[PDB]
Amino acid sequence: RKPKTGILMLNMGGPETLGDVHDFLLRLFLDRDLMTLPIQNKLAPFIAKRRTPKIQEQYRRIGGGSPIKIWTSKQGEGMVKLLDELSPNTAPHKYYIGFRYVHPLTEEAIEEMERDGLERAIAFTQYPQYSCSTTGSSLNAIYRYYNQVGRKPTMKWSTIDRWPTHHLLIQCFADHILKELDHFPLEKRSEVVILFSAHSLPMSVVNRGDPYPQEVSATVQKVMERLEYCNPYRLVWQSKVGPMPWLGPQTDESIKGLCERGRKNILLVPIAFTSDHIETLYELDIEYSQVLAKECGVENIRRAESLNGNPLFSKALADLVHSHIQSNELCSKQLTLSCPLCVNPVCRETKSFFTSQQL
Amino acid sequence: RKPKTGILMLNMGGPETLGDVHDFLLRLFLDRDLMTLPIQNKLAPFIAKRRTPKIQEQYRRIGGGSPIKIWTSKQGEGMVKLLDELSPNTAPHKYYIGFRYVHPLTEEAIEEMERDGLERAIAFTQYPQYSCSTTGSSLNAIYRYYNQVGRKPTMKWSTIDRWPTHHLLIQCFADHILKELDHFPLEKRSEVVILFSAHSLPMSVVNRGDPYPQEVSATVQKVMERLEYCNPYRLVWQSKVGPMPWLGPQTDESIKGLCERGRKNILLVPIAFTSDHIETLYELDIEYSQVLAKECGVENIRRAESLNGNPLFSKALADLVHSHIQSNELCSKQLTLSCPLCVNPVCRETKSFFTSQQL
Ligand SMILES: C[C@H](CCC(=O)O)[C@H]1CC[C@H]2[C@@H]3[C@H](O)C[C@@H]4C[C@H](O)CC[C@]4(C)[C@H]3C[C@H](O)[C@]12C
Ligand SMILES: C[C@H](CCC(=O)O)[C@H]1CC[C@H]2[C@@H]3[C@H](O)C[C@@H]4C[C@H](O)CC[C@]4(C)[C@H]3C[C@H](O)[C@]12C
Ligand SMILES: C[C@H](CCC(=O)O)[C@H]1CC[C@H]2[C@@H]3[C@H](O)C[C@@H]4C[C@H](O)CC[C@]4(C)[C@H]3C[C@H](O)[C@]12C
Ligand SMILES: C[C@H](CCC(=O)O)[C@H]1CC[C@H]2[C@@H]3[C@H](O)C[C@@H]4C[C@H](O)CC[C@]4(C)[C@H]3C[C@H](O)[C@]12C
Ligand SMILES: C[C@H](CCC(=O)O)[C@H]1CC[C@H]2[C@@H]3[C@H](O)C[C@@H]4C[C@H](O)CC[C@]4(C)[C@H]3C[C@H](O)[C@]12C
Ligand SMILES: C[C@H](CCC(=O)O)[C@H]1CC[C@H]2[C@@H]3[C@H](O)C[C@@H]4C[C@H](O)CC[C@]4(C)[C@H]3C[C@H](O)[C@]12C
Ligand code: FES
Ligand code: FES
Ligand SMILES: [Cl-]
Ligand SMILES: [Cl-]
Ligand SMILES: [Cl-]
Ligand SMILES: [Cl-]
Ligand SMILES: [Cl-]
Ligand SMILES: [Cl-]
Repeated sequence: RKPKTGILMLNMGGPETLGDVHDFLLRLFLDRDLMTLPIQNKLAPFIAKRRTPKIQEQYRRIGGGSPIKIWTSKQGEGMVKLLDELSPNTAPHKYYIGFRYVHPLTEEAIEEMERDGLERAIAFTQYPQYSCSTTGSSLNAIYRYYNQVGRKPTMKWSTIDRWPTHHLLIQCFADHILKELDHFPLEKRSEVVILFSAHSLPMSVVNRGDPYPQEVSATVQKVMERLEYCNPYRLVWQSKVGPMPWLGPQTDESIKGLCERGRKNILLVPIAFTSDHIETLYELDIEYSQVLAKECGVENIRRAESLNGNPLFSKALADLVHSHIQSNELCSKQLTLSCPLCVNPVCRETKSFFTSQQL
Repeated sequence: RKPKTGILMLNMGGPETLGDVHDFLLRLFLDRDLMTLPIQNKLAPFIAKRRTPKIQEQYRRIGGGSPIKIWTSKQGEGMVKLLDELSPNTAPHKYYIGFRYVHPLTEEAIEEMERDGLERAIAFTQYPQYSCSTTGSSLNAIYRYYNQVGRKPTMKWSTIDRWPTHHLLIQCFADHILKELDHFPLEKRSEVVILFSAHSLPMSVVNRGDPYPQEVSATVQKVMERLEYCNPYRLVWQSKVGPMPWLGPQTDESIKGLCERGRKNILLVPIAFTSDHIETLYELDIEYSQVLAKECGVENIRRAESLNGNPLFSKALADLVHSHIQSNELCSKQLTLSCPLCVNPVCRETKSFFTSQQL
């Protein structure tokens, strides 16, 4: 029987193969929400072309592409199986992938969900911690889709816009941290320093009121409480690019700083994403752990395994959707408050799109 | 009978009268753990002399001085009464006030504690969230004291260096927030926006690895969870001074930003301090709530009552000391990890001072 409930899994996405790099960058540079560039329609295609080689090279170093779709698909399948058993009344559940900058695009997904004639659609962001640059961007895409297509939705919409402290998400993180701690030499386990690492944000974004830093911090505290503060930690930020100021400490400088100060046993913990991608396989594993860590003289540096295919994570996803359905919530209370210094007109339209949904 | 256990309540402190402002500023501009200035011993006296008038005016605007000692004293008395009944084994308990920049100074308190022949001394920071600029500075002063007095402690030392999520602290904040929400016109209660406000930190400090932001963020989440996300919120930062970059968003700009965007019912919540002081009585209440507020036409802006004399907060203090004593902890696990980019030699000696304590 036809699907009744569609769960739209939102993520930025990553190029699956080296050939997809260029268009990935192009869609990025054309996103007005994310960037404001002079003669953007001409620069974007250009900057995309110029940066493609370097980014293709990064992906080549990790196998030739991003595994995000594979992991998202696996998580989505496991989620659905559980949902059908957890919430029979919401008939067959079907997951859809809505990537922001690669296929399948958010728009392509919405089109399919509508074609499937679903009764309800749930915008389920895959970023546990809300950032206007990530989840916000994905939600704006949904609102903009219908606004641009000049048609109203044929399905009842709602969103799970954030879930920084979901108990099962926390357990997965804690479990992966513990098993990785077991991989360190036993004589240095207690000496191990935990560096939670999350993608950074330009200070200009943080200073406008972005909810991200605070939520990421919340996730870290929850994980450490569950670990009973077994090891000391610090929350640091990676992926900064450009000359502008970003939220620090930077993960690379922190790794180097710690080593130079005698803390040569480090456990990196990606805390703001649920699957492997360029951030973990290239930035953390290659440039920081193999090169930087090497030249600084670390003794042991490891990275907790990304959630990926952990069955407990699929359970978390299903639990979130199930609880969302039972509560009848259209969105979090947090989504009803835009950044104090928000200057993007769509943000308010997007929140209204969700808070105003029928039912 | 003579005191057996001494609880040193550490806080920066504030001038009790307008006449105390100058020496307050002088001691502050001379603190290395707080700042590094050229010919500091020469600049400090001068800068203090310069800023005194303006700072005296601020205190005059709130009644003529800081109420920190009054509240600290009251909380300390309540704490002791409870401790004598909670931990009979640790005989009579006595609290001592160790202000960093005003009398009684941390050094004077240590002198009196030694003098009283205590068997045990507990460095109890009154800042729930650890910053090397607050609690760290206070702990360094304890280490420096003995190192400068050329004598080893005659009593056992240990520290409660942080307590950002203590359940009773969280309950106090939630309680004060709820009762303040009751003071808003009923028709606007659910429209109320909560702005948690904490003293900011220069980005140079945040970027070195300061634990503060993440911990304050943890306090915010716990409070909101206890409030069941009844209202939307944002964590913002106040008290920025100077031309350098500080962690934002700024509380003042956020209040103004919210008002300009139609959110004219705001509840300010000081989340990083436990009693009234210049930050609440002057900054938030006068310049932000009285001036700025009407500048943009707010409908209702209120500030949750500081914890001050709340009996439940006294219980929180007592339970923290009780748990600390029973656990036999010398310090948090977190204190065993200095900032990844720490460049202050004393930090490590201070932590060792505590981790190496006999018992
Ligand atoms: C001025 C603008 C910054 C606007 C902002 O604060 O967002 C910046 C952002 C992207 C920049 C462009 C991109 O870095 C791509 C090009 C890089 C070349 O080295 C100079 C021209 C070049 C075409 C840049 C011109 C200018 O510095 C841009 C357009
Ligand atoms: C800074 C911004 C997040 C905050 C915001 O919205 O301004 C983030 C979101 C997507 C990021 C981009 C994407 O991850 C794609 C590229 C990845 C490369 O490793 C760096 C450049 C690269 C082009 C990134 C620049 C910057 O880190 C971006 C643009
Ligand atoms: C890394 C990439 C290309 C630089 C190059 O090779 O010339 C540049 C081009 C556009 C830049 C972005 C835009 O200037 C918009 C943002 C400006 C903010 O000050 C920093 C983040 C910000 C989101 C920039 C991140 C990064 O510097 C980008 C994404
Ligand atoms: C910036 C610093 C905290 C981080 C750091 O250690 O560098 C904080 C801690 C104590 C603060 C100072 C004290 O609160 C005393 C003064 C209070 C006045 O309202 C502003 C200047 C004033 C002189 C403050 C300047 C600055 O905000 C200080 C110096
Ligand atoms: C150069 C030094 C910055 C130290 C550093 O963080 O690297 C800064 C910090 C304190 C500054 C001083 C203080 O702000 C006090 C004075 C303020 C006057 O407006 C200029 C001279 C003045 C005497 C300043 C000179 C210089 O800008 C100082 C000395
Ligand atoms: C606001 C005050 C100026 C006093 C005056 O001359 O009027 C200045 C003088 C010394 C300054 C401090 C010192 O330069 C030391 C720190 C330098 C960091 O980059 C910012 C915080 C930092 C802690 C500064 C805060 C603020 O800019 C201070 C406290
Ligand atoms: S930029 Fe955050 S709500 Fe608009
Ligand atoms: S400045 Fe943080 S431990 Fe030294
Ligand atoms: Cl990727
Ligand atoms: Cl919420
Ligand atoms: Cl809003
Ligand atoms: Cl004060
Ligand atoms: Cl700890
Ligand atoms: Cl250390």
